[PDB]
Amino acid sequence: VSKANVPKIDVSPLFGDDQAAKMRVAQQIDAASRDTGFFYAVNHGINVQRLSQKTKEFHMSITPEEKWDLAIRAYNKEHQDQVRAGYYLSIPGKKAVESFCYLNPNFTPDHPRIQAKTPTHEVNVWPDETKHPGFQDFAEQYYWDVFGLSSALLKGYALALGKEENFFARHFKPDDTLASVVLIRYPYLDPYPEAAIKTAADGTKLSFEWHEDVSLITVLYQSNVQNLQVETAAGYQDIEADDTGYLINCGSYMAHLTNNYYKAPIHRVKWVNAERQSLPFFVNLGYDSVIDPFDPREPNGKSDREPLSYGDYLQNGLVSLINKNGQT
Ligand SMILES: CC(C)[C@@H](NC(=O)[C@H](CS)NC(=O)CCC[C@H](N)C(=O)O)C(=O)O
Repeated sequence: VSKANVPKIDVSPLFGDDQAAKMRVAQQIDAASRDTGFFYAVNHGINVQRLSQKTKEFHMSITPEEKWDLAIRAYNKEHQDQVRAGYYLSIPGKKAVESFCYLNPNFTPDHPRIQAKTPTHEVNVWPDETKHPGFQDFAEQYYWDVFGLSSALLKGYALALGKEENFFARHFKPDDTLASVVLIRYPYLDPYPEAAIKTAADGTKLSFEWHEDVSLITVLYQSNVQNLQVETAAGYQDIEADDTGYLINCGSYMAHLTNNYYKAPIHRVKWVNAERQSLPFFVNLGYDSVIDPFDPREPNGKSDREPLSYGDYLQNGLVSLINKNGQT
């Protein structure tokens, strides 16, 4: 099995005012986006050591009682309004992975989208402060940190495509973004449940099958355990781990709006029996956000693709991924 070319891109110029330097960053984003579709963002400014430490303390201290109280409706029939946000339970002997998902901290009972009961919008559920002191404050602060990184990356993608730097970012707003953080625990287990291992067509043991991401872009932290593979025409290639950087790739909404000029890379998660963390931030826009598709390969940029509302995209995409690859 070969190794994918995943460049490390210093994204620090995207936080600054040196326009030529931002253009050199954009060129590197463009080149990675048209090759394997992945790159590591380095010099990103986020304290990933603290992220990893506070996530670990959470995963290792939460109890079965608390997991039921936080569970999404797939695991608790009482929580009919928790489709996205809350706890995704493991099943001993059957399902190894478990995770906690939270959304925009600004979705409160008073928020107009929550009052209108708009699909894909939910109010976050949190554990008890006295049992997990500081966890919610940390988690909400992390949301806005990674929001800020993601904003800057979106300026890079816009410049890469020949657009003004706010082309995407203007639709990525603290008041209405559907972006989510997921804090995923992949446990070490001995014996490891066979039901939690999937076998690929090519014989590879997997934790999660091939997919395109449901996102504009995906901004991922992982601990230093190799697990991801990306599909190329010549087969799947291993993505090397780097627990100092954020791994970035496009989701299928970027592919839609660029007429597949920036493909959403197909990737999958290999089975590794190792205790690790996978902490994606899915960059979603607002429910009513629509970006007119264009084709950068054409002088005039004309595209025949229909504009697609981000809310409709996301609603269908999340369900399709569950149907295709299973409830996580
Ligand atoms: C590879 C990582 C991104 C991670 N995979 C994942 O998180 C997988 C594939 S991209 N993603 C999902 O299941 C979508 C979760 C969406 C979330 N519930 C929400 O409501 O917004 C993993 O480690 O399995």
